Amino acid sequence: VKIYTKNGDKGQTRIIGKQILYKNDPRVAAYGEVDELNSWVGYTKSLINSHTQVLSNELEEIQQLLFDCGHDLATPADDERHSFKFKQEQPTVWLEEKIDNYTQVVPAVKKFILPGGTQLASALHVARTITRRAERQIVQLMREEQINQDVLIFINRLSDYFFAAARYANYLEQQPDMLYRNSKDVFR
Amino acid sequence: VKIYTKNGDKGQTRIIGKQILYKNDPRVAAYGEVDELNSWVGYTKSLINSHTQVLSNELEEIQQLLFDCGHDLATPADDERHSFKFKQEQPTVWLEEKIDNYTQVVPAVKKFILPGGTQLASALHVARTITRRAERQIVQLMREEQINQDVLIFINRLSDYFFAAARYANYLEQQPDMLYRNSKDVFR
Amino acid sequence: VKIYTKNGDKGQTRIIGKQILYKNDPRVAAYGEVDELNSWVGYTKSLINSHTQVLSNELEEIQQLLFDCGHDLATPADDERHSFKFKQEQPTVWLEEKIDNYTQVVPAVKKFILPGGTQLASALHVARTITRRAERQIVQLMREEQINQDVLIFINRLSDYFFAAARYANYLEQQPDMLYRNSKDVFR
Ligand SMILES: Nc1ncnc2c1ncn2[C@@H]1O[C@H](COP(=O)(O)OP(=O)(O)OP(=O)(O)O)[C@@H](O)[C@H]1O
Ligand SMILES: Nc1ncnc2c1ncn2[C@@H]1O[C@H](COP(=O)(O)OP(=O)(O)OP(=O)(O)O)[C@@H](O)[C@H]1O
Ligand SMILES: Nc1ncnc2c1ncn2[C@@H]1O[C@H](COP(=O)(O)OP(=O)(O)OP(=O)(O)O)[C@@H](O)[C@H]1O
Ligand SMILES: [K+]
Ligand SMILES: [K+]
Ligand SMILES: [K+]
Ligand SMILES: [Mg+2]
Ligand SMILES: [Mg+2]
Ligand SMILES: [Mg+2]
Repeated sequence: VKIYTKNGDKGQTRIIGKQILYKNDPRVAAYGEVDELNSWVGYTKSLINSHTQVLSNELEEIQQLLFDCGHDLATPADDERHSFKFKQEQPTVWLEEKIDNYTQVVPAVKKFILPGGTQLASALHVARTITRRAERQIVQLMREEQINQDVLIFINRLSDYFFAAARYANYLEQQPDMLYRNSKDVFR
Repeated sequence: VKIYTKNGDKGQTRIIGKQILYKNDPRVAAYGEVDELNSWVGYTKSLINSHTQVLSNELEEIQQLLFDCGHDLATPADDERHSFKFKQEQPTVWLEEKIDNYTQVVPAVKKFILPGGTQLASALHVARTITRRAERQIVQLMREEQINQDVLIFINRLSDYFFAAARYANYLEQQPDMLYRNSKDVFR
Repeated sequence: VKIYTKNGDKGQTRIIGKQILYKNDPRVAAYGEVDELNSWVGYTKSLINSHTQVLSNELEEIQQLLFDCGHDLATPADDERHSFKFKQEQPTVWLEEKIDNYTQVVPAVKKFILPGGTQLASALHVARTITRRAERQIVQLMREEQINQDVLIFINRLSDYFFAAARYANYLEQQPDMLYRNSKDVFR
C-alpha cells in the first residue's frame, strides 16, 4: 500500500470520473479548500476541554458532512457513472437549530466582535473564515461549471454556524467578547 | 436576531453601498482574507502566557485596526454615501516603533531564520504569512479597482511587524532562533 | 537594520534577479504559499510533546528544504546570474522512506479518515492541506513560466508525507483514527 503513486508529479490529477485536471483547476481548488477546512475542524476539535466538551460531537459530525460536500464538488454534473449524494435540507436545518440555540444563550451584541477569546473560540473563528475562503472557491467553480448548489447552501450556512459556536465557546468558559470599537450597529 | 439571512445562498453578497458581488470577487476576497488574518490574530492572542503578556494588548489593537482596514476595502471609491476612514500615518508609525524596538532587543541575524520556536513565535510567523496572503489579494483588487492605498501601506508594514514580534516572542522565552542553513547574508 | 524598506508600499516587489513583480503575481504567490507552509510547519513543531519527540527533527529538516524550494520558485529560469539549487532526488526518497515506515507501523485503513485526532496529528493534517494549497499555486506558476519541476515533485510527495506523519502522530499517542462513514474503499 503506497499512497504515493507519483502520477501527480507533473501537476495533473484525477477527479471523480475519468477526467484529469490541472491541480490549480477551480474544481480541484474547491474541494481542496474544503479539505483544508476539514483539517482545521479536526484541529479545532483537538482543543476541546472539560468546559467545552458539549461541542466535540457536532464538530466531528461536521467533518463527516464536509467529506460528503467534497465528494459532490469532485463530481462533474454530466458524469454518467457518478451522482451527487449531498442533500442540503437536513444538515442545514441542523446547523440553523444550533445557530438559533447558541445565538439565544450568549449575550446579545449589536456591534461587530473581535474574532477571539479562548483558544477554542478563536479556533472556531478561524474555522469560520476558512469556511468563507472555501465558499469563495466554490462560487469560482460554480461560475464555470454546474455544481450541486446544495453544497453552496450548506457551506454558506456553516460559516454562520462557526460564528455562533465561537461565541458559545467563549460563553462556556465565561470569556467576554470584545467589541470592534468603531462598529456601527450591524446585527438586526 | 438571525445571522443567517440566506440571501448569499446563490453566491452573491452585498458590499458597503448598494452593489452586490459574487463571493469570489477580488474585493470580497480582499476583505475576506483580512477577516481570516483577524481571526488568526485572535487565535495568536489566545496563546499568550506569563512570559509573553507584554504582547497581548497590541495584538488586540491590531484586531481593531484590521476592522478599520476591511471597512475601506469593502467600500467602492465612487460610493457617494460612504467614505474611507482608515489613515495609515499613525497606525503605521506605531508598527514601525515596535519593529524598531523588537529588532534592537533580539539577537541580530544576517541570515534567514526558520519560522518557528515557541508556540506564540510560530503563531506570529503564521500571522506574518497570512498578512502577506491578504496583501497579495489587496494588490489583486488594486489592479482592477481604486482602493484606499493607506490600507496597502499598513498591511505591508504589518507583516514586518509580525516578523519582528515573532523574534521578540522567542526572545521573551529565551528560545533561540534557528538559521536557514543555506541562507546568504540577506538582512542589511 | 530596518526590515521595512517601504519599497513594496505600492504593491510591487523584487524576486531573485532584477525583475519586479506585482505581489499577486503567480510566482510571488507560489513562494509566498511555501512560506506560509513553512511557518505552519514551525507551528506544528512547537506542539511536539514527550510522546511525539521522534518527529521533531524531521519537521525542522522540512523547514530547511522549504527554503531551498522557495529559492528556486523565486528564480526565473532565464536569469543568467542565478541558478536552481534544489534537486528532488535525495529529499524525495527521504520522504518516501518515512511514508513507507509510517504507513507500515499504523493500523491499515481502506477508507478515508477524518483529518483529526491529537493536536499534533491534526496540525499535521493542516500541514498536509497547506502543502496541497501551495502545490496548486506552484502548478499555476508552472502553466505560465518555466519552473524547476523538482520542486513540484517534492511538494507533491510532501503532502503524502504529512498524511503519513499525521497518522503516525495519532499512533504515538494511541489515539484511534476515525473513518469517514460514507467512504468507499479508496486506498489500495
Ligand atoms: N494539490 C492538491 N490540492 C487539492 N486536491 C488535490 C491536490 N492534488 C491532488 N488532489 C485531489 O485529491 C486526490 C488525492 O491527492 P493525491 O496526492 O493522491 O493525487 P496526485 O497528486 O494526483 O497523486 P500522487 O500524489 O500519488 O502523485 C486526487 O485524486 C485529486 O482528486
Ligand atoms: N465567503 C465570503 N468571504 C468573504 N466575505 C464574505 C463571504 N460571504 C459574505 N461576505 C461578506 O461579509 C458579509 C457577511 O457575510 P454573510 O455570511 O452575512 O453574507 P451572505 O452570505 O451574503 O448572507 P447569508 O450568509 O445570510 O446568506 C457580507 O455582507 C459580505 O460583505
Ligand atoms: N505579500 C507578499 N507575499 C509573498 N511574498 C512577498 C510579499 N511581499 C514581498 N514578497 C517577497 O518576499 C520578499 C520579502 O518581503 P518584503 O516585505 O521585504 O518585500 P516588500 O514588501 O517589497 O518590501 P517592504 O516590506 O520593505 O516595503 C520580497 O523581496 C519578495 O520577494
Ligand atoms: K498521493
Ligand atoms: K450570514
Ligand atoms: K519588508
Ligand atoms: Mg453567508
Ligand atoms: Mg513588505
Ligand atoms: Mg499528490
